[PDB]
Amino acid sequence: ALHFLDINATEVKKYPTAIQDIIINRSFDGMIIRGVFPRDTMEQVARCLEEGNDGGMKSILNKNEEFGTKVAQIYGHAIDYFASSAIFRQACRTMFQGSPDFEEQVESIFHSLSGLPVEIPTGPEGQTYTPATIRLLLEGREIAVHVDNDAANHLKTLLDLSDQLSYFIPLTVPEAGGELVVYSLEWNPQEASKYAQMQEYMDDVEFKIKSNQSQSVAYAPGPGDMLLFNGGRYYHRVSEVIGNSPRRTIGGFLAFSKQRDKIYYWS
Ligand SMILES: [C-]#[N+][C@@H]1[C@@H]2c3c([nH]c4ccccc34)C(C)(C)[C@H]2CC[C@@]1(C)CC
Ligand SMILES: O=C(O)CCC(=O)C(=O)O
Ligand SMILES: [Fe+2]
Repeated sequence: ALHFLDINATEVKKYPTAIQDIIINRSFDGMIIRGVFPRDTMEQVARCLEEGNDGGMKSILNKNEEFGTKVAQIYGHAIDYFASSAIFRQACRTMFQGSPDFEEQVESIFHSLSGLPVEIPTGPEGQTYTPATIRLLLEGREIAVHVDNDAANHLKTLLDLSDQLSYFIPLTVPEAGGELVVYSLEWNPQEASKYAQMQEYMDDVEFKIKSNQSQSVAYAPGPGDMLLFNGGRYYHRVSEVIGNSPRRTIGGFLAFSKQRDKIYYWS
């Protein structure tokens, strides 16, 4: 049983315990927030990436050449890391041009849905984590089915009570495909231990998926819509992009602090 909400960005203050409801109470599993950013800004940022005037973001683009087809090209280092984080935050700041700003708008959303302070995690001696990364899926590319379970790690000491949500906003969407499919099949450490390697386990997960033994919801958010769901708990994939226009998303993760007195968001 998978249950999602679908609200407008203006409605977020009708749901001040949504992040609690998903993570702690587990009363529902995700939501779509329509028009978090404007179409103007999303297209503006996409142009900056396409044209090359991207505040030095191309410098931190990982093409992931040797893991072909079922992975994405990614701007920034996903969890040297601390360097790219600084370049990203600066670059991202440049393109959005505070109209509105990425970090300020996003933190406003997570705050409206929790009533808790929202901060980007910090390193041992003050190094910022990257709040997000930009994922680039070209024609013919997808993201293979996976779960976002648990540096290893400074973060752990700030967090962990005890599910992590995933979030993202499309900058650009493809013609067809590029759909988030979320399955009811969950991460289970007891199921995984049954196999000698993760290769064998993921083959059975794939089997269980293709045998249609699980429920699956599919979402294709439009530019500026945020998808916020329980990626650490449920297996999910982004379907194969169709047509020339790439899928570009800017996304990350979030979780409650150790004391549940904060919300941290990063990528
Ligand atoms: C795409 N992508 C990221 C993850 C990723 C995977 N495999 C990789 C190999 C080399 C570099 C990154 C990945 C998986 C399939 C776990 C991808 C999940 C989604 C990611 C954006 C997570 C940071
Ligand atoms: O499409 C994206 O940006 C990432 C999708 C995903 O797997 C996630 O948000 O956890
Ligand atoms: Fe994911």
